[PDB]
Amino acid sequence: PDYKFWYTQPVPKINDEFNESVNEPFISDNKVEDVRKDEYKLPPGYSWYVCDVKDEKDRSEIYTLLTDNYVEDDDNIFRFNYSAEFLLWALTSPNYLKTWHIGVKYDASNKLIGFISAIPTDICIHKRTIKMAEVNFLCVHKTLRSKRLAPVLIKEITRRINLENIWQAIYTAGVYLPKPVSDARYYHRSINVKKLIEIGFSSLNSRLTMSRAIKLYRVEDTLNIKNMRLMKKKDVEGVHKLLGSYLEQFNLYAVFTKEEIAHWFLPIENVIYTYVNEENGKIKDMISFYSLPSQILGNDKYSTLNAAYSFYNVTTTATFKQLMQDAILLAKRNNFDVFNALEVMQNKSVFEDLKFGEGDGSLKYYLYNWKCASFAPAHVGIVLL
Ligand SMILES: C#CCCCCCCCCCCCC(=O)SCCNC(=O)CCNC(=O)[C@H](O)C(C)(C)COP(=O)(O)OP(=O)(O)OC[C@H]1O[C@@H](n2cnc3c(N)ncnc32)[C@H](O)[C@@H]1OP(=O)(O)O
Ligand SMILES: Cc1nn(C)c(C)c1CCOc1cc(F)ccc1-c1ccc2c(c1)c(CN(C)C)nn2C
Ligand SMILES: [Cl-]
Repeated sequence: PDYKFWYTQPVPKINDEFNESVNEPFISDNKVEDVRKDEYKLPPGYSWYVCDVKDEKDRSEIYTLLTDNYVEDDDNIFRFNYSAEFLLWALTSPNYLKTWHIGVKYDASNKLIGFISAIPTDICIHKRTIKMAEVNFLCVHKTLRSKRLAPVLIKEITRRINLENIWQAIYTAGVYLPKPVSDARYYHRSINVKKLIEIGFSSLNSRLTMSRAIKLYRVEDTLNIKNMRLMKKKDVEGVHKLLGSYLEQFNLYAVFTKEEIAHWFLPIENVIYTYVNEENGKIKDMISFYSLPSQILGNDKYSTLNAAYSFYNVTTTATFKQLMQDAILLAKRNNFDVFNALEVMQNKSVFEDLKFGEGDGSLKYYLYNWKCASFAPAHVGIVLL
């Protein structure tokens, strides 16, 4: 690969290798005064659009763009189908900027053909806490691919982030770009065995017959942590302490405020599920997972694979295996077909015993305008939606 765009940017070259004595920007002493005040030029016939995600119709336009044009797996079997309510949650976190929700319209039809977004948060990288933008939902319509629109969207959002005196960003992608700070494979725990076989997600063999696969993945409908219950507003302070204390061990994590804990964890049906174990007025264990369906392309029977994605999980009164067993059970009780997790935090340590299967790819973690040492994904303590 030539990386003709990415090598113009303050990111490491593909062979760059920094040791742990280095943890700092590529470019420092930046000045808001010097940031370009003009919008980046689009090709003739296209215009920038300020998306108001709190407006149902603008939000539905983003939803349609992503439903038809967003991420597919490597074999083009599935396409993510984030719900409109999910997009509202993901994009309106504390202190979010409407002007960081950037659309591109094709003038002649007035239809949205491109999108990119960022939200602000404090990111701790190798013990240094930096205000960053978290970039997500970059999407160009399938009919306009490989026309160099993506670098325009990236340059325009960079400009708008810089106008807020923010000079670093965090982002994830499946493609390999210069240059990952970490790389985490994803794994899958079957819940609805027959459906997964019928859609070609899982496989059988002469030893693993259908009935044997169903028995293998069967789960007992009893929690190891008996009092695990849906999180409520009263639990925000305790989750903030429990999760915040846990995350400090990692090389990369968000430093959540109490307002951010309330936003990212208080349950929303079909969006975000958080369960807590309260003992003596203290939150001692937590489970959380978000809902991200994938459209099953071409399937006449099933429109979607209903998947729960592991978010943040902490235990102090059980083993991590027992906690994640309860997470799988809670996903099953909420009608999910599969439970998906990355090999971040303590997750990989339970994948064999809890009967996860390895997926077919990995999610790379990246920083913009930051040079530092890379690390194994068990040292990652952040999950991007
Ligand atoms: C401070 C502040 C800084 C703020 C900015 C920080 C950097 C942020 C980078 C963006 C991060 C995005 C995180 C995501 O949200 S993840 C999900 C990605 N969503 C999809 O997977 C949906 C399906 N897919 C698509 O919609 C399109 O394929 C895309 C992804 C829009 C790409 O458009 P297409 O038409 O292919 O490509 P064109 O417009 O010719 O642009 C080619 C250049 O672009 C680079 N690129 C491609 N995919 C990228 C990607 N996902 N993230 C970043 N860069 C990407 C690529 O390498 C190349 O540049 P070079 O020539 O190699 O230097
Ligand atoms: C099922 C299924 N459906 N689809 C459509 C796929 C790709 C799968 C495979 C299963 O992927 C995963 C499983 C996990 F446990 C955790 C993460 C992913 C994942 C993979 C690639 C990803 C994304 C998320 C995102 C979205 N955020 C993070 C930017 N972008 N990219 C390019
Ligand atoms: Cl129970």
